[PDB]
Amino acid sequence: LLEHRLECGANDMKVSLGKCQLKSLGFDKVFMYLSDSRCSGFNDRDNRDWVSVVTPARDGPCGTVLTRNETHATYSNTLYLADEIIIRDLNIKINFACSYPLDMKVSLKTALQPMVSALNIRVGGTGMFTVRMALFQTPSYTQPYQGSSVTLSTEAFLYVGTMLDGGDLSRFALLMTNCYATPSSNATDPLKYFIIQDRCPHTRDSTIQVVENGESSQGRFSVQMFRFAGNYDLVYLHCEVYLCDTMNEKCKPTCSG
Amino acid sequence: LLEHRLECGANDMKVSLGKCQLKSLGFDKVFMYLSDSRCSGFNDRDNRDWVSVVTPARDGPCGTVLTRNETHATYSNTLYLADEIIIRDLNIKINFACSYPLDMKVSLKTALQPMVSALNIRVGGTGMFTVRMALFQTPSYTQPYQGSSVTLSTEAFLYVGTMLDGGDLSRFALLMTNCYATPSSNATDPLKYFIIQDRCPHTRDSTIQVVENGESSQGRFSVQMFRFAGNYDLVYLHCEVYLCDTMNEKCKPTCSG
Amino acid sequence: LLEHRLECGANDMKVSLGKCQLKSLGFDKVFMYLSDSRCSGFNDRDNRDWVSVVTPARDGPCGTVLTRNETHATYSNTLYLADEIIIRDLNIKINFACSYPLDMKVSLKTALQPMVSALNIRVGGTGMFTVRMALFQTPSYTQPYQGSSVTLSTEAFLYVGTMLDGGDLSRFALLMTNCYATPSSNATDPLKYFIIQDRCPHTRDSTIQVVENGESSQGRFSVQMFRFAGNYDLVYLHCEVYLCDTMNEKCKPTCSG
Amino acid sequence: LLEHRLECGANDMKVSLGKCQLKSLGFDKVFMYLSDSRCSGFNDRDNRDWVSVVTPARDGPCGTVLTRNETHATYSNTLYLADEIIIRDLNIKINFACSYPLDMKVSLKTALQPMVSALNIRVGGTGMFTVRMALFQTPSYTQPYQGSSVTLSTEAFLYVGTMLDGGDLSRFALLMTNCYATPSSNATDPLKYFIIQDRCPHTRDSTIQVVENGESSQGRFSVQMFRFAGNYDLVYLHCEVYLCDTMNEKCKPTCSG
Ligand SMILES: *[C@@H]1O[C@H](CO)[C@@H](O[C@@H]2O[C@H](CO)[C@@H](O[C@@H]3O[C@H](CO[C@H]4O[C@H](CO[C@H]5O[C@H](CO)[C@@H](O)[C@H](O)[C@@H]5O)[C@@H](O)[C@H](O)[C@@H]4O)[C@@H](O)[C@H](O[C@H]4O[C@H](CO[C@H]5O[C@H](CO)[C@@H](O)[C@H](O)[C@@H]5O)[C@@H](O)[C@H](O)[C@@H]4O)[C@@H]3O)[C@H](O)[C@H]2NC(C)=O)[C@H](O)[C@H]1NC(C)=O
Ligand SMILES: *[C@@H]1O[C@H](CO)[C@@H](O[C@@H]2O[C@H](CO)[C@@H](O[C@@H]3O[C@H](CO[C@H]4O[C@H](CO[C@H]5O[C@H](CO)[C@@H](O)[C@H](O)[C@@H]5O)[C@@H](O)[C@H](O)[C@@H]4O)[C@@H](O)[C@H](O[C@H]4O[C@H](CO[C@H]5O[C@H](CO)[C@@H](O)[C@H](O)[C@@H]5O)[C@@H](O)[C@H](O)[C@@H]4O)[C@@H]3O)[C@H](O)[C@H]2NC(C)=O)[C@H](O)[C@H]1NC(C)=O
Ligand SMILES: *[C@@H]1O[C@H](CO)[C@@H](O[C@@H]2O[C@H](CO)[C@@H](O[C@@H]3O[C@H](CO[C@H]4O[C@H](CO[C@H]5O[C@H](CO)[C@@H](O)[C@H](O)[C@@H]5O)[C@@H](O)[C@H](O)[C@@H]4O)[C@@H](O)[C@H](O[C@H]4O[C@H](CO[C@H]5O[C@H](CO)[C@@H](O)[C@H](O)[C@@H]5O)[C@@H](O)[C@H](O)[C@@H]4O)[C@@H]3O)[C@H](O)[C@H]2NC(C)=O)[C@H](O)[C@H]1NC(C)=O
Ligand SMILES: *[C@@H]1O[C@H](CO)[C@@H](O[C@@H]2O[C@H](CO)[C@@H](O[C@@H]3O[C@H](CO[C@H]4O[C@H](CO[C@H]5O[C@H](CO)[C@@H](O)[C@H](O)[C@@H]5O)[C@@H](O)[C@H](O)[C@@H]4O)[C@@H](O)[C@H](O[C@H]4O[C@H](CO[C@H]5O[C@H](CO)[C@@H](O)[C@H](O)[C@@H]5O)[C@@H](O)[C@H](O)[C@@H]4O)[C@@H]3O)[C@H](O)[C@H]2NC(C)=O)[C@H](O)[C@H]1NC(C)=O
Ligand SMILES: *[C@@H]1O[C@H](CO)[C@@H](O[C@@H]2O[C@H](CO)[C@@H](O)[C@H](O)[C@H]2NC(C)=O)[C@H](O)[C@H]1NC(C)=O
Ligand SMILES: *[C@@H]1O[C@H](CO)[C@@H](O[C@@H]2O[C@H](CO)[C@@H](O)[C@H](O)[C@H]2NC(C)=O)[C@H](O)[C@H]1NC(C)=O
Ligand SMILES: *[C@@H]1O[C@H](CO)[C@@H](O[C@@H]2O[C@H](CO)[C@@H](O)[C@H](O)[C@H]2NC(C)=O)[C@H](O)[C@H]1NC(C)=O
Ligand SMILES: *[C@@H]1O[C@H](CO)[C@@H](O[C@@H]2O[C@H](CO)[C@@H](O)[C@H](O)[C@H]2NC(C)=O)[C@H](O)[C@H]1NC(C)=O
Repeated sequence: LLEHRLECGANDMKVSLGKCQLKSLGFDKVFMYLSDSRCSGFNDRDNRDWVSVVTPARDGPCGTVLTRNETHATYSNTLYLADEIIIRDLNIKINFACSYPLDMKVSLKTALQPMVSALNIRVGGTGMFTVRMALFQTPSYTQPYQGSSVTLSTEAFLYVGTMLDGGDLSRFALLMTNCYATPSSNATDPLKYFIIQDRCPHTRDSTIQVVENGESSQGRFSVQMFRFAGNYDLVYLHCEVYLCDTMNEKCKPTCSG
Repeated sequence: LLEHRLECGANDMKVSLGKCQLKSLGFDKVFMYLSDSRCSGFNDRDNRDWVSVVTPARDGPCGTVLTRNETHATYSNTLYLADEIIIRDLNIKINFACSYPLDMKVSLKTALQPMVSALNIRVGGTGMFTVRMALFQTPSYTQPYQGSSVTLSTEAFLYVGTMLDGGDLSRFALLMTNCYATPSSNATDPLKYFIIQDRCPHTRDSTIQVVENGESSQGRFSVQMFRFAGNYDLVYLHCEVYLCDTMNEKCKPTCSG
Repeated sequence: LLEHRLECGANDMKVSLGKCQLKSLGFDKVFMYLSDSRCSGFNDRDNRDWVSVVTPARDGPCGTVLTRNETHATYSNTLYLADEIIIRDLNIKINFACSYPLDMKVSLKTALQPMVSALNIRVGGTGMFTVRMALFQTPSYTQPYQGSSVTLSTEAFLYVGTMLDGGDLSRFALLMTNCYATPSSNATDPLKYFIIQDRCPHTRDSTIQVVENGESSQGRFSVQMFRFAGNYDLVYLHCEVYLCDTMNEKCKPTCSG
Repeated sequence: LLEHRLECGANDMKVSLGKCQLKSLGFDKVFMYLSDSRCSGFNDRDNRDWVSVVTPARDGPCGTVLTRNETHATYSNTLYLADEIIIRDLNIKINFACSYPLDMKVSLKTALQPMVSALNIRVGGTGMFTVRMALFQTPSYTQPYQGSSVTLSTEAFLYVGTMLDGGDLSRFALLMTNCYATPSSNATDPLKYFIIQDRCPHTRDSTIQVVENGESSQGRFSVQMFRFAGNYDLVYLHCEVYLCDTMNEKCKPTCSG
């Protein structure tokens, strides 16, 4: 028939009923007692007109009894409800209880910042990233060629490329900047024929075609095979590469005039 | 206080300290952390007992930072050194870094051998090497005589020689094999008096003496002058020479009996 | 397809091709190498625009090889022909060689003129040329008569002549200048009858006729026989002759008035 | 130093030296040349071992030169003397020449004997030789007596003789054979007194004496004068004479008993 506002703070229990009792149960005048009848109710106004009692959550200050469990401390008492000093039709009692946990967690809000003497040691060094080169037997760059020598007719079409195996593959593209054939295993020699001379292919010779350079970890290009004029019989391939920053630079070169 | 083993490969950085920390710093138990504290150290055994961490040379996989220059990519992180979960006397930190060049050079190891159609043209011919002869005015073979005729008494002593001027002087010695006087400018005539007849001088006549033949580019010999008996008045000198292989033959002849 | 100019001197070999290669083989630009590729060609102009190389005829200065025979020293090398640093359709090579004889003949050009003391001996003497005379039995002067005496009637016709047997027959004609009969074997005697008196016959007597005198080696004439008047019985014939220069004189006399 | 044998025939000149050159000039071996050096010497043996050359007496067959004069044809050449093919101490030359006359005399040796018709005329006659007689006035027969008559006393002594004047005085002596006195001029008369009767005087008469008869051209005798007895007065003398062959006869008579 009635609403029930129960609040429990750390120090005291409060219990109240509203102005619903102005009509409900016919309570023209309202009495409210706890088990110690010296503790009577009053009329609060902070939120609404409320009829209420207040009892400390202690053993016995208004007769309240404390039940003790492993998980909680429980306090209990009873409101007695009446419209008169004496009653004759219905003994109305509101039995109420509330509990508190005994297990809780806490923390300091101040952060502590320590300071300490310190020793600073430095060391340092260097290393390199593996790059390799390969010649292919097949159009689609697919197939390995291991042999320490390959013989070809001059009508044959080499396919070739370079690969970045080492690491940091998202940051560095493999960019060829210079690539050339020599008649010697020493890569420094006075006679060079150029396929890629300055970040661009030597497209003046129509038999050179480039597939991919600077966009990935594996560069690809192709050219018809040839023989050095003069008293020569072997062809060696040498090139120069550069690890190109994929974040702070355009790595794909423009080859034009 | 401590040694430092730093290795950098193409994929990962490794950093280690040895069992020197078994006594040094009192590290009964050893902790080792990088800037991402989820990456902790371990105990390696491939060479010695080493305490070490391993981090890929990438952006951030254990908090490692990459600094970028024009000449190098540099990676850096820090070891934290401790004997306990918590510390109180010295914050020990090892700051380390290593770098990699961005400019590198590469090569193919396979040699390429081309084949090609060929055209073969031959030509050929012949030539000769200049040899000359001279008469001298003086003992030491020194002096020229240009004149188109020389008059001498019969008490006079001619000095004469031949010279190889043409070329290939290290391979061919000038060897006289035959030399004779005629009463005529035609060198073929029926009357001959011999100075050198068959690779040797006609030493039967005591007035002939040879200096050098077959050892050099200039041969030398001498003989008292004479007149052809009969109705004759002029003397002409003619000889035959041979270019002698200094490598595959003894060129100095032996004149004996 | 091409001409070939090969010259070999005593010191160096020269080899060249002309401007035929301006169109031939499409050689827009011309490369020319020997087996040592450091020796390259050049553009000569002394006769025409020629493309050429020059190599000393030695062992190895541009890789040239020397083959040695008994008769010759032979040098050989190869031109490599190309229109580009590198080639792809035809390896064009010109193989060339030239040789030199090892056996040669030489001479001094100065003539030598000796002088010598001399001894001069003279001797000298004299001699004579045989001439003979004959009487003939027959008209055509043909027949010999040996007999130490011949008897004739006075109606008989002697035929007579003289002959030059001795020598120098082209230079000397036999010329009779005087001829006469005596009554004695002494040829000097006071009585003479003349047939030929002074380079001419005594034609006043009609019985004398001359055939040939001064034109040949055998003179001929005839006269009817006769007897000396008086106490005489024998006839002897005597004559005088002269050897006439056939080169510096007319030998045929003119007999007239 | 050397002898020189020079002979010249009608056809050829010969010139030689002997074995004196075996020691002289040291000519161990002997060379001998003329001006045409193709004509060399040889070793003759017909008389001795001689070294010699032979050249026809013509223009140029071994280079010999002919000089022509009015009196002679002269030929000249030179020997060259040597002990070797070539010489050095003395050029030895023998200059020689010989000549032939151009004027010569010749004869036929056959004698010619003519025969001829002949005419024979004879004539003939006779003559006489003058003899005379004389009377003398004086003892020595000396004096003439011309007178046509002489008177004498009878004591007188006539002297008388005869003379042969005519001729042939060497062949004929005048021989008186008969002589007598007559008393008459007719010499035939019957009375004769004889002085010489028969080749002898009538010496019985002591007054007759004969001087010379038959030995010469003049006979002589004498007798005392006398007169014929009887009638007579004149005395005449007559005699008979005979021409006596002085070659085939004794002409002096012997008068005896
Ligand atoms: C130690 O001691 C402590 C302190 O006593 C014990 O902790 C307490 O345990 C109690 C028992 O579980 C909790 O009580 C409540 O029990 C109700 C069940 O019984 C009542 O309801 C039945 C109705 O359900 C029945 O339906 C039919 C019949 O109708 C049956 O056939 C059927 O079988 C059902 O049982 C009645 O029949 C019965 O007679 C009882 O009257 C639960 O319903 C109740 O659940 C409530 O949970 C919360 C409580 O409010 C809090 O949360 C809300 C969240 O929105 C918040 O708004 C509030 O302000 C509160 O903070 C609400 O959702 C409802 O009110 C539910 O009804 C309870 O379970 C005590 O709550 C509990 N005390 C606590 C936790 O502080 C502890 O168990 C002991 N330890 C031991 C024994 O080891
Ligand atoms: C782009 O970015 C790249 C990457 O960072 C740059 O390349 C780096 O340049 C750095 C600067 O030159 C190099 O660092 C090292 O610098 C040292 C100098 O400073 C330190 O040392 C001083 C001591 O010397 C001083 O003495 C007194 C005081 O004591 C002073 O008064 C005096 O003036 C001196 O300065 C300290 O004072 C100072 O505070 C610093 O601590 C150099 O000594 C050092 O040289 C070392 O060189 C090699 C390195 O090891 C390699 O080679 C050996 C060969 O045997 C091999 O064994 C190893 O394994 C390595 O391969 C060793 O011989 C010694 O360790 C030397 O000490 C350096 O020069 C970086 O090394 C360099 N990084 C490279 C090259 O990868 C680049 O310059 C930038 N590009 C620009 C700016 O254009
Ligand atoms: C020691 O070593 C010396 C140096 O090598 C030797 O001397 C050399 O001997 C060589 C061999 O004889 C000479 O070579 C030349 O050989 C040619 C023959 O073979 C080539 O030709 C054949 C064609 O003839 C064939 O026809 C058919 C097929 O087509 C066959 O069925 C047939 O049987 C024929 O063989 C090819 O088949 C063959 O494969 C070869 O290619 C000769 O023809 C050549 O003669 C040339 O002679 C002169 C050379 O030029 C000089 O003279 C001219 C004169 O006008 C002048 O103008 C030049 O400037 C030169 O001065 C030319 O008239 C032509 O060019 C001829 O073709 C040769 O005979 C070498 O020449 C020779 N080297 C000399 C001499 O310096 C020597 O023999 C060795 N001693 C030994 C072994 O004892
Ligand atoms: C036409 O051409 C013909 C042919 O040439 C001419 O005939 C020739 O004339 C020549 C000149 O007369 C004759 O030559 C001989 O000349 C000698 C003289 O000169 C040489 O001798 C001198 C020595 O005498 C000198 O002494 C001192 C110095 O020492 C002086 O001071 C002095 O004044 C003297 O000159 C040298 O000085 C001089 O340099 C010359 O060397 C004559 O001596 C020589 O007489 C020789 O006569 C005969 C020759 O031999 C023949 O006869 C002998 C008889 O027994 C016989 O045995 C031989 O077999 C020969 O048949 C010998 O008795 C001696 O040998 C004498 O020395 C000559 O007179 C040529 O003989 C002569 N040729 C003939 C004749 O065939 C002709 O004259 C021309 N017609 C003209 C010009 O009209
Ligand atoms: C590569 O080849 C060269 C010769 O072609 C070798 O020699 C070097 O050549 C360069 C110029 O081409 C010179 O600057 C050096 O001084 C030379 N070095 C020597 C040691 O001579 C060179 O050594 C070769 N490289 C190798 C074999 O790795
Ligand atoms: C050299 O002289 C000779 C004559 O002495 C010249 O004639 C040749 O002689 C040889 C034998 O000596 C013969 O086999 C040849 O047939 C001759 N040739 C002629 C053309 O007659 C020879 O010509 C001279 N050489 C020269 C002038 O160079
Ligand atoms: C030739 O006959 C004459 C006589 O008729 C010989 O005598 C010579 O005669 C010439 C004159 O006729 C004189 O000048 C000489 O003096 C004479 N010589 C002598 C020696 O008397 C002459 O000898 C005869 N010739 C001969 C025989 O050969
Ligand atoms: C000489 O005298 C006589 C006479 O005495 C002459 O007469 C001759 O005499 C001889 C005899 O005596 C006779 O035989 C002759 O016959 C006589 N001749 C004549 C002619 O009578 C004689 O004639 C006288 N002579 C003279 C004169 O001369």
